[PDB]
Amino acid sequence: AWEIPRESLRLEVKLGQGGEVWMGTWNGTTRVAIKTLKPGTMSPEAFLQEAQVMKKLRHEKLVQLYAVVSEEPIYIVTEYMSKGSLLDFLKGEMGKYLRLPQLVDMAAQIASGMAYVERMNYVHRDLRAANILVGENLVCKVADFGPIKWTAPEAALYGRFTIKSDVWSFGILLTELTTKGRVPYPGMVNREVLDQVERGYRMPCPPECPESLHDLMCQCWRKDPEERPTFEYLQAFLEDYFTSTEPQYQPGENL
Amino acid sequence: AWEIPRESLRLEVKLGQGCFGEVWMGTWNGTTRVAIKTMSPEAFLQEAQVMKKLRHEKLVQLYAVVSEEPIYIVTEYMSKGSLLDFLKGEMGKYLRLPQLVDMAAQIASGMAYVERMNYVHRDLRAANILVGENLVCKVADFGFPIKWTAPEAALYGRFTIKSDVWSFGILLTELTTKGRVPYPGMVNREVLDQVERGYRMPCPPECPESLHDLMCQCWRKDPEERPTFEYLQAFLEDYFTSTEPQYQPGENL
Ligand SMILES: Cc1nc(Nc2ncc(C(=O)Nc3cccc(NC(=O)c4cccc(C(F)(F)F)c4)c3)s2)cc(N2CCN(CCO)CC2)n1
Ligand SMILES: Cc1nc(Nc2ncc(C(=O)Nc3cccc(NC(=O)c4cccc(C(F)(F)F)c4)c3)s2)cc(N2CCN(CCO)CC2)n1
Repeated sequence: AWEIPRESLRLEVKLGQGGEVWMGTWNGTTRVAIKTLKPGTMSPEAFLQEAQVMKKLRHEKLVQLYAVVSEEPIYIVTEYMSKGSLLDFLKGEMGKYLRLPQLVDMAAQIASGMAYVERMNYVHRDLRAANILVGENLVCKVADFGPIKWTAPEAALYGRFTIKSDVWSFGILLTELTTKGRVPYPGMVNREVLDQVERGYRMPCPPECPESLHDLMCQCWRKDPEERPTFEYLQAFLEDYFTSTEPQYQPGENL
Repeated sequence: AWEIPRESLRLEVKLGQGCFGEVWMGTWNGTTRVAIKTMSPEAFLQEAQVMKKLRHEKLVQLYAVVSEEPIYIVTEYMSKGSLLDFLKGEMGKYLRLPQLVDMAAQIASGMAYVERMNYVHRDLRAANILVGENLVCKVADFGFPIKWTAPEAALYGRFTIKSDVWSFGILLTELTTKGRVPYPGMVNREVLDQVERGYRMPCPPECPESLHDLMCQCWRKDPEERPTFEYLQAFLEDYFTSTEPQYQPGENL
């Protein structure tokens, strides 16, 4: 039903490697993003399993599936995000100019997309800035390109991947936004992280970040997954942040 | 007259910050739990002078004051904090319409006294309402909230008890939406222009039409067409018998 011929697609510029992700034109008018599969690395039935997930999910804050190519090489066609990954965006030229009102709005958009995933009873399992795509007018959309520092302890240790383990990951994503794409738990290795978070270690409040936003991060990092907040609460809290939580917020040198 | 030495009060835990000072939880004479508030000294002490004249059960009661700088305005302690934080927090999901209407009835009672005393609050909203034990709500003042202010008070500075009624209508949306910011998606600029052309917030989800009609009565273009807090108090106290006798609890209200 979602099938289209290869003749309609024209791969123009390569964006990432691993298969690989391209920027092209569908039917010679619509600018699209094409994720190709390198044969041998993964079977076509296992690669199209991701598109099966995208067929059931439809929201303004999720990367929208456009079409699929069942003939090898396998193509998964989606909408094009002009600014790339949130991680590269935060690390790049734009990072210096982004302040807390922009970063909280981006966080509110991600929380909205994840609030849909919550309602649909789906689990992302790899929520991070690298899996968030940025477009025009600071539009952020939840994606998956295919991460112990971002994974909840029960999910990393006992494989208990839930929407509450995604909430934990969203808490880590908040540190990425407030540190301008810096890797969580700086100086700590994957083994050091897993053992310290069990003993109750949590990342301290990032510099220039208000305590109220770090409290929200700490709510996302509660040992008991059931005690963690919903993405519905996170969306509402982040949308209303500069009126209800920080009305006396003053811009600084970085945040 | 209300004066007490500095050695009596002890500031233990910081509750709030910003504005002119800070709200602190402490102990007065080492027996009773109190709240202490740390602009010219004559301007800050003027707030405590107003509190000396206002005495009501649904108003934060003034206990003591320190005249010389640094000034310490001592009041009663509200264990649950601001109504906004209370609604936004863990308690929000459990609060239904009978509780929220009872809370609104208590705020209307406090504001009914304010009305009788010919006083104007000027900043009535959930952030200036404090919650205690057994859902006791008391009117407070922590010191622009255009979304809560009436058009005549925002544009022409015509601050009255009728403009406080407008603010109470917005507070009713805060209660029924569980602390959500009014006029969602709208900025203070497009709020003033839309409200002037006649725009009013629609009925919140699961909220009865009868409570939205009361919100709209508080939001009448002509301030003298707005109801009294005495009417608002009586309407909310009798709500589940006179207005909604066949009310059934839902998923959120
Ligand atoms: C790597 C990259 N991608 C860019 N844009 C993209 N737009 C869409 C992309 C993409 O990954 N599309 C795609 C293709 C196939 C499948 C998928 N699926 C998903 O991402 C996916 C999978 C499962 C679930 C979900 C969801 F929504 F639930 F969370 C999503 C997504 S990648 C731009 C860019 N830029 C850097 C280069 N500059 C300059 C020009 O070269 C432009 C910005 N760099
Ligand atoms: C900010 C905050 N205040 C709390 N409790 C409070 N109780 C009283 C407070 C207070 O503002 N007291 C105070 C001190 C000095 C002056 C004033 N005055 C007024 O508020 C005032 C001034 C003028 C007029 C009016 C009136 F009534 F007409 F409207 C009122 C009030 S603040 C608790 C709390 N929390 C609840 C639990 N804790 C942790 C417990 O360990 C965290 C949050 N958070």
